[PDB]
Amino acid sequence: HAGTTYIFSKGGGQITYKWPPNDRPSTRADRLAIGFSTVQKEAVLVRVDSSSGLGDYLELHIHQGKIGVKFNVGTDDIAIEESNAIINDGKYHVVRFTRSGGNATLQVDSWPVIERYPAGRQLTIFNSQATIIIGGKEQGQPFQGQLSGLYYNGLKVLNMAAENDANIAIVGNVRLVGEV
Repeated sequence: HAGTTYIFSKGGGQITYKWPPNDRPSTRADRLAIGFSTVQKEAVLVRVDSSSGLGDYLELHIHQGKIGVKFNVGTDDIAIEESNAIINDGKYHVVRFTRSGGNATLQVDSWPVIERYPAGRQLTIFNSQATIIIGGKEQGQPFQGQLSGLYYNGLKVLNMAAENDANIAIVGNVRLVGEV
């Protein structure tokens, strides 16, 4: 757990980043990386939502102990997961996700990179990204454990929450881990 770390405990918590109203980005490619440790079978770690009216979203989650990402940029819901192993063993792991149009890439630690190409052709842009929600409380599947080194398209969100950014709001059972 390098860099800034936060712990989510009994009851769940949430760190929310809101882009200012006239600065919501639209992207053709996305980069998401985060460090975590948990023993949960089910939970939503990170979710990026487009503004109201659009269905675009991106969600990093754990289902039956397996870490995966599901996104939608206008066409179908695309899912990619590292279902080989399990990652809810209480140990520290790193997950990297990449998106190029409707194609994706996912890699846990140093295991084999997983490449997913939807058979059905898809739209290409993650339009009007409005919020980055960390903790899964709002999605109804609170994360319990540690998250650190969150990187989303150039934004080091956890550092921003620790550097007390104006566009960040922290709520619930979430604590900033002090440091060495």
